[PDB]
Amino acid sequence: MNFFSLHPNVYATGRPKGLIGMLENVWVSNHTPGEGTLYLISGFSNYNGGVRFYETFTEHINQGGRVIAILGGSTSQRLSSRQVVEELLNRGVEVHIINRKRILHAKLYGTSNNLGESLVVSSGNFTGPGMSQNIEASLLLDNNTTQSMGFSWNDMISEMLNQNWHIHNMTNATDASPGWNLLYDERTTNLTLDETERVTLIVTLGHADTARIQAAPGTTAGQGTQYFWLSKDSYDFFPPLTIRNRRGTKATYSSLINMNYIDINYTDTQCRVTFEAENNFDFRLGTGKLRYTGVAKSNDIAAITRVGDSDYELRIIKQGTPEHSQLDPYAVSFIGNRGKRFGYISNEEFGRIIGVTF
Amino acid sequence: MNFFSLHPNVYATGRPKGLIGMLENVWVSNHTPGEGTLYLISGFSNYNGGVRFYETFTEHINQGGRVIAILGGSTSQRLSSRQVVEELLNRGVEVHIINRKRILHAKLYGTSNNLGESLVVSSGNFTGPGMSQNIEASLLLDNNTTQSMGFSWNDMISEMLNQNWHIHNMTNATDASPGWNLLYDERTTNLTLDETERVTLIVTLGHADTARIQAAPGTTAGQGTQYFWLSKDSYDFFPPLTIRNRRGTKATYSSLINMNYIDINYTDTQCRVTFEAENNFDFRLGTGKLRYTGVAKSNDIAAITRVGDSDYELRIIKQGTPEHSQLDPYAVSFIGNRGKRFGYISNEEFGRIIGVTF
Repeated sequence: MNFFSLHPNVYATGRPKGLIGMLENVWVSNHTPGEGTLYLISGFSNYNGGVRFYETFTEHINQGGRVIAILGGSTSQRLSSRQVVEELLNRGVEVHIINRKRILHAKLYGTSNNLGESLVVSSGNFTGPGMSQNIEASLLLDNNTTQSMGFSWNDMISEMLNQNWHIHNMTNATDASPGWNLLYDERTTNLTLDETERVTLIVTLGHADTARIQAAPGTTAGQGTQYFWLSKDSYDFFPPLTIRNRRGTKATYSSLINMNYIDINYTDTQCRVTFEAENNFDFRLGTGKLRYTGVAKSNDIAAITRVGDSDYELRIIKQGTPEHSQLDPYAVSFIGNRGKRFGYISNEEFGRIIGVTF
Repeated sequence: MNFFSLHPNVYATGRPKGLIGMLENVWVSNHTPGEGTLYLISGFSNYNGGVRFYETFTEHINQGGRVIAILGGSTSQRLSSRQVVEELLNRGVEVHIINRKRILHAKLYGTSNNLGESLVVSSGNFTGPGMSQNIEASLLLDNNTTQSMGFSWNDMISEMLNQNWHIHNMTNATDASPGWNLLYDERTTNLTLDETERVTLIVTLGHADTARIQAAPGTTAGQGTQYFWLSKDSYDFFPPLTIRNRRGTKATYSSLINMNYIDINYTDTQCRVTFEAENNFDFRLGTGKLRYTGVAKSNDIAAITRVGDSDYELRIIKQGTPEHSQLDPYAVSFIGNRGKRFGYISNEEFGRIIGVTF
């Protein structure tokens, strides 16, 4: 069967609700690890664009499969990052970088094996924004439809490799490989946060989020892991999630960020945001600094405002207050199964609503 | 039948070789003017992105159909131009601009008519580069495929307009509409021509191109409209083609450029480049300044080198010469029945073939 999605959460004809969902179909739900070849073609790429799938690629390759990535690169434009490429190569992905005045602009993903070809054509790059909040269209075609059309990955990739283009095969790259100069460094960011990044995440809180916050100081009810559970698809809202779990543990990808907890007048400069890549793909924010403080309870909202690449402010928006009534409608998308919702709002307008100039 | 293309001329499952071909299909070959609705959704748009299809839309609207365009806008990023939006509005197109921090990034085109829904999903924006030399993937789904999978334009568009996005309806807008601030002016360009634009078009010349150049001075054989017929899809190689013919013999779209005719040491500051939108969707260069000069013959090559946004150099590369033997293989795309070919080469590579530093 074939599927179409316009994400985030706008329109979908079936089960897959966006690019992540389409790739989950072709690379997870309808794929056997180790069979054939996974393909990813994307003009732009960054680290958080791949966190959902690095483990997928690793198991596929560990089970005898191949992964081929063809990504854009440039000395004068930020297309694909060193970080994403480092990571793909380290998993055994075969990575080719195309350098061309008119860029590789295509975004195509899928698989080829003995059974047939699957194909996802998208507007979404293999980037955090492509996988998250950009308004993106994606179309998945199944084996029967690609067969009837005559589509072949092998034939297409063979043609791409015979155009005279400047294509750098980075598989087995060393430090000397000139392909590195086509890849930008995610750690290089502008002095001030771009206007497009100046947003606040609004999320409703539940009993998991707040039990240990409400717990009387020092009581056992307050003990244990204290997280705010955030949306599964927050790839674009956080810096590169490059901090990894210890060997032998479930795979996670994290960043340390500055979290200015406004309600207790305290900045945690080691606040951890974590993507759980071998559980249920949740984002979780380590909010242990709020343990026992009482600052939040179920049905309150957390407003997490991004003010720098890695700088954030957290405010509790208390239920039954005017601010909560104006912000609760912005949490439009459901997370999990107990009524949690989230969404984003500009900092400009969040501010307007709470009385703050950012 | 469904079709897939990776353009320019890389891979294709079927007759359509690129996005223009796909759009020709859904909007022209399999369409009755005035029946139902044509749809265009594109994050980025510019004037040359639309020249192939402005008359198509005009005819469709004149025969009682609708065209709906939803385009990206931004005060700080060159998303959609004032020029393309004005042109679409002038034809009766209903244009909507989305202002969102995470932008409208989708590119999807098609129709809803009596036969059902047709859908093209692409990487290619409604821009010169998207329609020409960017490496773009495009997928066209026929009425049976869209019906089976459950895709509906009206349901999708309805959802898009109920997201609480900042969408500016530009139809019958005041000049005070905030929407206007979300468009950029295509007349404004970089201080210097970007490296990505620094390219030369190579074209083989035939009898029609040179008859009047070879004609004896003052004879009727040298009179009449004098053109080089250049290419078929050079939408990104020229400036916005916003000079129109009223009705003409047929609709055309032109720009005045500076053409330095290197072989006669003369710069024409009013050289007209013209795209013919009615007959065969061709680019022609007005080379009347060469009439009766003898500087070119059939089987010679013309090289047109872009050296600024509106500045070009023309050189005749004489057959039999080593430069001609070296440049000839760059002319890889056939135009018309008679052997004419054209293609692009970087100014850097061209400079090195002809011993010139650009």
